[PDB]
Parts: sequence; C-alpha cells; structure tokens
Amino acid sequence: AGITGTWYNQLGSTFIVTAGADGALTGTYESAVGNAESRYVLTGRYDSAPASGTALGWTVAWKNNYRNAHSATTWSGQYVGGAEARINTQWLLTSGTTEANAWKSTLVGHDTFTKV
Amino acid sequence: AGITGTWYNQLGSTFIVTAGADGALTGTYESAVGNAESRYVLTGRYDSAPASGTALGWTVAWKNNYRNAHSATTWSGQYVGGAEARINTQWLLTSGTTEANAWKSTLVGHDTFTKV
Amino acid sequence: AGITGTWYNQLGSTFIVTAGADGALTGTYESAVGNAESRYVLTGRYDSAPASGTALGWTVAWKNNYRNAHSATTWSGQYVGGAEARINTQWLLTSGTTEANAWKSTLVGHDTFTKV
Amino acid sequence: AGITGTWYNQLGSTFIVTAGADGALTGTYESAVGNAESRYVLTGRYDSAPASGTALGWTVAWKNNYRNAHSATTWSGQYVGGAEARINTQWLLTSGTTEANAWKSTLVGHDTFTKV
Ligand SMILES: Cc1cc(/N=N/c2ccccc2C(=O)O)ccc1O
Ligand SMILES: Cc1cc(/N=N/c2ccccc2C(=O)O)ccc1O
Ligand SMILES: Cc1cc(/N=N/c2ccccc2C(=O)O)ccc1O
Ligand SMILES: Cc1cc(/N=N/c2ccccc2C(=O)O)ccc1O
Repeated sequence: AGITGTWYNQLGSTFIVTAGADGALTGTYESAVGNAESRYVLTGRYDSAPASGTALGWTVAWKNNYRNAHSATTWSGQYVGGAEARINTQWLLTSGTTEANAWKSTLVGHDTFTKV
Repeated sequence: AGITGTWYNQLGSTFIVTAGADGALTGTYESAVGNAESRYVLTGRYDSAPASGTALGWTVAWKNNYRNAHSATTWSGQYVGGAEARINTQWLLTSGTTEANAWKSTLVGHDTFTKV
Repeated sequence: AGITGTWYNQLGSTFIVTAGADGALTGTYESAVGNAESRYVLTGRYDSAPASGTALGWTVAWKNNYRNAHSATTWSGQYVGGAEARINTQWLLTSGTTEANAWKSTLVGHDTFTKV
Repeated sequence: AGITGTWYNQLGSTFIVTAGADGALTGTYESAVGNAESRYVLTGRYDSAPASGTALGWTVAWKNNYRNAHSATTWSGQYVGGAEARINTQWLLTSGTTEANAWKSTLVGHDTFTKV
C-alpha cells in the first residue's frame, strides 16, 4: 500500500509503481530531463518484510517506441512512511560507449521522491 | 543470446540471466558474500536496440525464503560482446536504516562479470 | 573571498576554509557524526579561474591528536555564489580494511554546505 | 616510503606523490586522458598510523598554465603494501555547470594504481 502509488522527484519526473506481495516492483517512469519522451517501463525489487526504512531499487532503460538514448539508470534507496512518505535514493546513469570512453560512462546523483 | 547466460563476478557470485526481446532482464543471483544463503530473484532492463557497449541494469533485494538482510543492490553498466564477453558495472547497496543512520546507508563499488 | 569562510552542512558539521590564489584549499573540519572528536586538517584544490559553478574538492583523513578512525572522506562538488552561497557535493568515505572486506569499504553520500 | 613514489593507473596516467610524516600527500598528476595537457598539482591526506589497508584520498583541479577544464576529481581509497603494492580507489569527477545541468555534473569510476 505504502510504496504503491504516484511519486514525483525534484526535477518534476513522475514514477507510477505497484508493489507485488512477492517483492516485485513494476510501473512506468515519466522523465522531465535528458534525451526523453513519453513513458518508459521500470522493474525493481523491494524488501517485502522490513524490520527503519524499507530497502528497494529499480531500473529504467531509456528506450521506448519513440526514442532510444542507449542508456539506463538504476535508483537504490529506502522508502520511509509517515505523514510525509518519501523515497530517498542515489542513482547511477550508464551510457553505452566505446571501450576508449568507458571510463566516463557513468553519472551518479541523488533524487528524493514525494508521494501524491 | 549475448546477455542471456551464466556469469560470475570477482567475488565468485553467480548471475543467471535471461534477456527478453523487449528489454526485460529476469533471473537469479547466488551470492558468495555478505549475510547470504541461497539464490535471490533479480529483475532489470537493457537496451534492446543498441547503437558501442549495451547499457543495462538490475536489482536484487536481499530477501529469500531463508534470510533477509533488509537491503538491496542495484548494478548499472554495459555488456561488451566478443570472444571474451564482459559486463562492467558499478553498484550501490542500500540498507534500510533509522533516520539517524541514513547518512551512511549506501555502499558503492564495482563488479566485472565474465563467463568463466 | 567567495569560498573562504565558515560553512555548515545538514548534519551540523563545520568546515573552515581559506582559498589561496594558487588554487589551494586549506582549513579544518569539525564533524558532528562518526567516530569523531575535535577538529581535523583538510586540504583540497579548486578552479581559481572559473567560467557556472566553481569546481572543487577536498579530503579529510579522520586522524587527529585524539582519535583515529582509520578512514578518509573526499567531497567533490561546486561552489555557487549569490545571495545564498552554497557548496553542493557528493562524497566517498573509505575505511581501511582487510582484503576480504575491501568490497564493502566505501560509502557514498551527498552534503550541502551553507555559508555563515 | 610505502606510499611515496611514482604510480600509474589503468589509463596510463602518472601519480607522483610524497607522503608526509604527519598525514599530508603532495605531488603532481599527469593525465593520459580528457581535456588534458601537462601536469597538475594534487593535495590529499592519509592515515599516518594505520591499524588492514591504509585509507587515503586526494584532489586534482584540472587547471594548469596551459588549460582549464573547469572540473576536479577526488580519489578515495586504500594503499595495500607488499611485494606487489597497490592503491585501489573510487573517484568522483565534478564539472562546474549551470544550475539546469547540475543534476548531471558528476561522473563516478574506479582506478587501480600500481608501480609498473
Ligand atoms: C528521457 C531521458 C532521461 C534521462 N535521465 N533521467 C534521469 C536520470 C537520473 C535521475 C532522474 C532522471 C529523470 O528523468 O527523473 C537520461 C536520457 C533520457 O533520454
Ligand atoms: C547475501 C548478501 C549479499 C550482499 N552483498 N552482495 C553484493 C553486493 C554488491 C555487489 C555484489 C554482491 C555479491 O553478493 O556479489 C549483501 C547482503 C546479503 O545478505
Ligand atoms: C569524526 C568522524 C566522521 C566521519 N564521517 N564524517 C562525514 C562523512 C561524510 C560526510 C560528512 C561527514 C561529517 O562529519 O560532516 C567518519 C569517522 C569519524 O571518526
Ligand atoms: C586532463 C583532464 C583529465 C580529466 N579526467 N581525468 C581522470 C578522471 C578520473 C580518473 C582518472 C583520470 C586521469 O586523467 O587519470 C578530466 C579533464 C581534464 O582536462
């Protein structure tokens, strides 16, 4: 119940997710930034029997029927319930590159999601 | 085909994956470290229409029928095919923590997977 | 002028720094968290001819005359001037470990400093 | 003695360092990549009274008499002595950016330094 719903980050992106009783996360991501357009499929996992926040993570490959950025982001973080539910994360964005450029293929950042 | 198979990291963990035509990664991860015991389920996404490496990412929540570490790792990287295929990644491992310990909830590292 | 001064982060730590005309950063760090006590020496570098924010970085090894945590943190970020001067960073904290534990030796986080 | 010397990473960059008795690292870094040309100054800190590896870290701002990339890298890691000594690190490279691009200002990677 907690995790399932609609969430937004500080860039204005939208994450719609359903938490399955088996630990699965499925939904769609709508990005406000990058070489973006329309929604993208996401998939992840979460601790379905937490103790503390609830550990979780998900991935988006930035390819849909309309655009392909040849890149993927993974967000790793924890869900914190309360009056104000939040998902605090750190993320890694890797771009497909040639061997010579691989050393500079990965960005790191942090995003905070607020539930709506 | 390329990504689909059994891979091993430097620690000796085993990543069994199936890459779907549509961009899904599904499979099992058997760890050689941490508060482990048995296999865990993973899910991810990948660029199913690459341009040089193939961007991808996946998540494992460290909970199975035997134990629960109340944490999850996300791996973000690229698959590089050829005679000696490899998946080069960076990872983030987040633990569920109290708010007071949240500043130190996330470890970062790098893993190289090969078929040997 | 800009960077030189006293700054605090969201954990309540204090950073006192002087920016030299040659790109050097020198000062002391006073930590609110960890296996801490008293102040620690810092040293870093910054872009002394920026374009955009000003790139910079610094290190603290958590050893003084009173305690030794056998660890060091590096903060990498940029200084942004204005009414409200800020230093936005991401950091890595590495602990000295045995070979068997090296894979889990490094934490990653983010800190925002406000000038006083 | 141990840390003091000339080291090389996987890219072929050269790190010339002097470790002070008190915990200071000082030296020069000559890059084999990026918007480079010549040597750059570095400064860092290290644990001068280790317990297994020796925690350390350093910064380079990418500005010299010839060019300025308006960025800086920080390396955080540990020195492991012996017959075949190594410095294993993770790094963060931050570029000075406008606020609109700040979300993607930081690259993350890993470097291994050896004496060969
Ligand atoms: C659409 C698109 C988005 C993109 N990075 N997105 C993100 C990355 C990290 C954190 C948040 C976002 C975010 O969108 O909220 C990169 C290429 C691209 O084509
Ligand atoms: C079994 C178990 C494993 C664990 N970290 N593993 C990893 C973390 C990062 C990269 C690789 C692994 C790897 O296993 O290959 C953390 C909790 C836990 O219960
Ligand atoms: C005193 C002490 C501090 C410590 N982490 N500090 C930090 C690490 C990352 C970001 C901010 C801090 C901060 O202090 O603002 C780790 C061991 C230790 O003995
Ligand atoms: C000369 C130059 C280099 C640069 N990144 N270098 C690096 C970054 C991370 C790790 C190693 C290096 C390395 O050189 O070993 C970025 C701007 C620039 O002008």
